[PDB]
Amino acid sequence: MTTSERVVDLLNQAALITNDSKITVLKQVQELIINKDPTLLDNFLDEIIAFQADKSIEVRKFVIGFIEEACKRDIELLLKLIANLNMLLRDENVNVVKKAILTMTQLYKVALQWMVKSRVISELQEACWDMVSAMAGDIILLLDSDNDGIRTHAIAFVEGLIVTLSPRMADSEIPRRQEHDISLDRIPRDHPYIQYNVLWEEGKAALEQLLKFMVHPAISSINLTTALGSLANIARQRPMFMSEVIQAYETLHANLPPTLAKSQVSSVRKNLKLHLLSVLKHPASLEFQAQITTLLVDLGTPQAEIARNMPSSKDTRKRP
Repeated sequence: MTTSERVVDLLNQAALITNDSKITVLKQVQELIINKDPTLLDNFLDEIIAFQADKSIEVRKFVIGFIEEACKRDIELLLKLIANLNMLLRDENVNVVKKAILTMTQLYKVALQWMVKSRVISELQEACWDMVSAMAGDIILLLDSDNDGIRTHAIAFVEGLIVTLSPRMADSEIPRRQEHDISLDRIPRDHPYIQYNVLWEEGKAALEQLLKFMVHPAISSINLTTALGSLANIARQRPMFMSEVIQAYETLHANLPPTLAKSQVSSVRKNLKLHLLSVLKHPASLEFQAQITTLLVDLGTPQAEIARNMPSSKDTRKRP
């Protein structure tokens, strides 16, 4: 039999399976149509995406994973799949929403790169970009979700948006796995459709929302630690924001969330110290030495540990 005949038979078998193990069969189809004969991907998209209607949380999560892989194989498929992802981002179940956020964190930067590479933007591509951008705005809003886990996942998406929409500098410290991700400095200033200036303002607004979040009296301990992490990442990857990050740490420490300001205070302090020290280690911190040092002493950081993490001015040669 042929590959497409086997795909049909597998899909027909998946239809009879009454539990989450149908995902085994759907993964076999995914392998056949994404990896073994990629020309089939187009022809069987509707059949996999039909499972977004499955009552199983795990099967809907699988469909989100499939959309991510399909779009990483062929970014043009986002034209057909962004609506399906938008529906899953709005799923009734918080775990499906979380996975949809994780996938948006991978796909936003890829769709943006595709837009930037395109000099003529079709009607379909425009509507796709409109939806990607709306969904990004929607995830920013999820910083205010009633669900603790959704808030935590939204933080990471927002971190990624801020970094994506700001420029790399000579002393940006970029994780190797992210080396090839688009950043604002790679967006031509005269692209006729993607406007550099507008993206810059969006990235600054995203950071503004994250700084406000960090400092809010109702966030949870896991939200707090995740946001501290995200802001340290931003300070190191995008040192033009280091001032704003240090100030947010300052404001947090002066105004601890009342629910964490007694038994939990040692843990909050430790975590703030560890994150602040990771910022100090970066050579752009030397411009804010007095501020950082003061805050570290205030957190009870021993002088020796401050000294040990202090960069040498020699480390500032890349952008003094």
